[PDB]
Amino acid sequence: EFISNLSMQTHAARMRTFMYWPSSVPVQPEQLASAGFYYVGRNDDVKCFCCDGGLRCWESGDDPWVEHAKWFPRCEFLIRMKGQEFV
Ligand SMILES: CN[C@@H](C)C(=O)N[C@H](C(=O)N1CCC[C@H]1c1nc(C(=O)c2ccc(F)cc2)cs1)C1CCCCC1
Ligand SMILES: [Zn+2]
Repeated sequence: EFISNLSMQTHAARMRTFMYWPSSVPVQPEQLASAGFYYVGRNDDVKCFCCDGGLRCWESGDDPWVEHAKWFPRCEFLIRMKGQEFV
């Protein structure tokens, strides 16, 4: 129910934070932002606007939605978008 970062509630706002995303990181800002993540501005650290979970060390082939569900399966934004079955 409760949203940790209301300023990062829209995907456009989240996508804006990836302005200085390192291009050597092999995961795309558009998929990070769509999966609820915004960039904290250092290294490849991101957080989810809803559950406040953090993820780093993004690997080639990582799916932000799958990684979101692996580590933060009770995130209400995750469940709302992808369904309880996905988690
Ligand atoms: C391989 N695929 C990627 C997506 C993945 O699974 N990574 C994992 C991950 O990130 N995990 C696991 C759950 C918590 C979160 C972390 N959180 C932290 C922060 O300290 C932190 C603090 C603030 C932030 F904004 C971001 C992060 C450090 S480990 C780890 C996989 C092993 C190697 C280390 C990273
Ligand atoms: Zn979340």
